[PDB]
Amino acid sequence: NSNICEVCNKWGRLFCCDTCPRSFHEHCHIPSVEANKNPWSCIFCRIKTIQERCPESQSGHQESEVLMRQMLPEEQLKCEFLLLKVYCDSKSCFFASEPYYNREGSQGPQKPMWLNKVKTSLNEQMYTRVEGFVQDMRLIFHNHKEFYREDKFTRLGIQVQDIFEKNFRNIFAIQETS
Ligand SMILES: [Zn+2]
Ligand SMILES: [Zn+2]
Ligand SMILES: [Zn+2]
Repeated sequence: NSNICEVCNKWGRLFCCDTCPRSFHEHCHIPSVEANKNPWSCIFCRIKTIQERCPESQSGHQESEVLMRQMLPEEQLKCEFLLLKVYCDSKSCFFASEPYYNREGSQGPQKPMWLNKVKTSLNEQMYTRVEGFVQDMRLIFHNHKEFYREDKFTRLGIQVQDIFEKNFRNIFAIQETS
């Protein structure tokens, strides 16, 4: 197995996947690495299994159909994996914890949002459809773009949104378009 966390790329107290060489800090894996379970399979492996069981799940889908899906166990897992893929980028640090807003010429957003809040919301089964999860994720980046206006720091929101959107299209097998 790897000797660094797949998510944050640091060593430490690591839990090793039994079916692939990845390793994880306890609270870097989503969901948090389970207490017992021998063997244990990581989220990457669990997602691969879904695909392998239903090859047709990789045919193209419309975004509007995906968003309306209820959060049954497979869709719960897919959103946990998509959230984890965002944390995998180091620029997620900017969006992880609760933001505050005090900048001359700007007003903070009406509905602040951050990654750890989405993480808690998934853990607590607060989303009933994929749409709820995707709306809160996109809100993170939209709040950032609006607040930072023409400061070059706005780009960090474009960058992490692009990681989110690419991973959304991959995980949920969104139909490719030009
Ligand atoms: Zn880690
Ligand atoms: Zn694995
Ligand atoms: Zn099938």
